[PDB]
Amino acid sequence: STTEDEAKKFLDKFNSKAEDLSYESSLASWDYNTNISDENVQKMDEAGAKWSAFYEEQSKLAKNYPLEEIQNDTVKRQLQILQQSGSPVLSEDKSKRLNSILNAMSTIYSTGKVCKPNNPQECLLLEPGLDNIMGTSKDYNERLWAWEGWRAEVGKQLRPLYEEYVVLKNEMARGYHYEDYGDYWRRDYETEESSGPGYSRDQLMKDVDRIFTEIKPLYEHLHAYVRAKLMDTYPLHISPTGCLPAHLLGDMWGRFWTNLYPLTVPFGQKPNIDVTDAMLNQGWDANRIFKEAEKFFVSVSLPKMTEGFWNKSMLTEPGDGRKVVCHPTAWDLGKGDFRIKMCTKVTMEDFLTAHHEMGHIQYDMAYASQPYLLRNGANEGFHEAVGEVMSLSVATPKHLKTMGLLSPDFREDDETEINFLLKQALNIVGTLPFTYMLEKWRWMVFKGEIPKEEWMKKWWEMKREIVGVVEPVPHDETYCDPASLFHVANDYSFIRYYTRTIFEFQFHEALCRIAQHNGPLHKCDISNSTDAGKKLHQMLSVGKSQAWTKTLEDIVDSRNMDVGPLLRYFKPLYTWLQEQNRKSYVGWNTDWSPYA
Ligand SMILES: *[C@@H]1O[C@H](CO)[C@@H](O[C@@H]2O[C@H](CO)[C@@H](O)[C@H](O)[C@H]2NC(C)=O)[C@H](O)[C@H]1NC(C)=O
Ligand SMILES: *[C@@H]1O[C@H](CO)[C@@H](O)[C@H](O)[C@H]1NC(C)=O
Ligand SMILES: *[C@@H]1O[C@H](CO)[C@@H](O)[C@H](O)[C@H]1NC(C)=O
Ligand SMILES: *[C@@H]1O[C@H](CO)[C@@H](O)[C@H](O)[C@H]1NC(C)=O
Ligand SMILES: [Zn+2]
Repeated sequence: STTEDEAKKFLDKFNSKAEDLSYESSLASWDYNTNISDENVQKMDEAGAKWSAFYEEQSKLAKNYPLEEIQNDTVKRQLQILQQSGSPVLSEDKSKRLNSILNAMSTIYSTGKVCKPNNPQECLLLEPGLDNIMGTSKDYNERLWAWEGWRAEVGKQLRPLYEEYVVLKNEMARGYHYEDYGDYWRRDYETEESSGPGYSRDQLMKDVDRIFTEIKPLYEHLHAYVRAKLMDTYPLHISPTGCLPAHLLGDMWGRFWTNLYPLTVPFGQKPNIDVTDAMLNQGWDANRIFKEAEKFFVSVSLPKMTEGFWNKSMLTEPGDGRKVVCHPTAWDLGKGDFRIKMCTKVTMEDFLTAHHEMGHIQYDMAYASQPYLLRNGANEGFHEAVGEVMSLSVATPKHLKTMGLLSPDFREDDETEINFLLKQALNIVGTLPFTYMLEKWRWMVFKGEIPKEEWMKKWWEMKREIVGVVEPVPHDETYCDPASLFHVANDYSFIRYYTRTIFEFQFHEALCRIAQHNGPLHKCDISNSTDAGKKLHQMLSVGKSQAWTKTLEDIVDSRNMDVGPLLRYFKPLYTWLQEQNRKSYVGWNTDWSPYA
């Protein structure tokens, strides 16, 4: 017979085995995460080792299958995603060296701490001490000391480890017939199967550069406004026409500017919308929050939650008989099992995180009939986008008013609108240049255009160009500041947090185009709409069987990355910032430095 039927039978056998194998592995990981002990860790390790061995064996048996002679799309994409394991391309010495380097970097990041001067015993860890310090303290010297200590503790020790890591990664990428590790990361967006506009790994960088250049005006206005607002609390630490200090962005690295909201609030006289008070007054619990989320989701013609999700997930902290580290995760155990692990409290942030997790669960249930290799999003930016569009549609005051959470006598004037827009921009807009510059620096380091003896010499250059922030103290070639982030020194991609921002606002407005919404975009509501829900479900059910460009154009009528919806959403805040910056300089000076 032909190779097509042989590959089909091989994939059928592989799926029939991997279903049960991944089911057992997911059960083990869930028993570990929900019951921390010493034997559960061993069981999870055995399950993971078995799953990895099976995956490697299937990759070896699939490598001998030619993709050129095969004409079908599903089997071709399945063999393509199966052949990309990563581990079995090198010898044992380099593999063990890379594994030891990864484990050492993870241990250094987990046990990293900063010791205050003149106190060798009072050393504070990163979480939750350093995070709280960088997010709540409004002092210059304290934040500067914390940043310098974290840098000198993490990068100074991870520099040679990161050097060997990037060397081994580039060598493995060259072994996998790839250009560099940046190519191995960008291979996720490459869909060489659509007849016509086929997306390539080189077009992704160009599209990201174009969308960054298009965001540049709004981000520059926002940065100028934040600088003008922070100039009141920092009279001699921030120049009006220069860059901003890196240790004053709300956290240790500057990924989110939300912590700067009390200092950059447009109108401090009006309080923000708070729901936890009405929830505590009306006697709300986790079950009520989840039932309200299920009702909101089924009002958009989406399926409801199954009884297994209700009697198997961990919606509340059990306590008194177990110890767990609970972070919001929408887990898919396979075979039609979907659970949510989260210690949801009676608040508003947890109220939105519940809707986020329910959207993630709905997205996972959308492709429940797709093959195991296609039981995921088309790219790494659709999951979080689908999770965030629901939170955007829920956080509107209309949903809180017509459902019994906010008083009907709440006047919605432009002050609260500007406040909400600025609060959203401090979290969504302030991360795009940071993510872009981090991914570009990592790609250029993988490609070899930045020699080691100049790595940092470039890291602080783009910081002044792309983001517009200047370092507080000069760093020589012994620091490895970029590795101070969790996602950087963990073999984790970072562009997934960028494209989602484009993929989120594109979807929302699109739904608002079907629900016949009129007026501003920040007052949209997808609830009580069957037409938009049908298109949403049809877009979510495709999973990974089709190219991401086709899935995008089947939802927003555009087969390319477009940041237009983001500008249309932030147009009110854009005009407000343009009117406010009439007495301030827009832009930053690349040559200015705080230490002169
Ligand atoms: C979706 O529509 C339904 C019905 O049109 C809304 O439900 C009503 O809420 C009012 C009070 O605001 C009650 O008096 C009605 O009895 C409710 N009807 C039903 C059938 O329950 C619902 O609030 C709408 N949802 C949103 C988010 O606007
Ligand atoms: C959790 O683990 C402990 C010991 O590891 C065991 O005694 C207990 O029954 C487990 N709980 C559940 C719900 O399985
Ligand atoms: C590809 O295979 C799937 C199932 O393996 C089948 O449903 C589909 O029709 C095939 N496509 C073509 C073009 O043969
Ligand atoms: C949920 O599962 C438990 C067993 O863990 C069972 O005792 C209980 O009856 C179940 N509840 C429902 C509503 O099925
Ligand atoms: Zn999520």
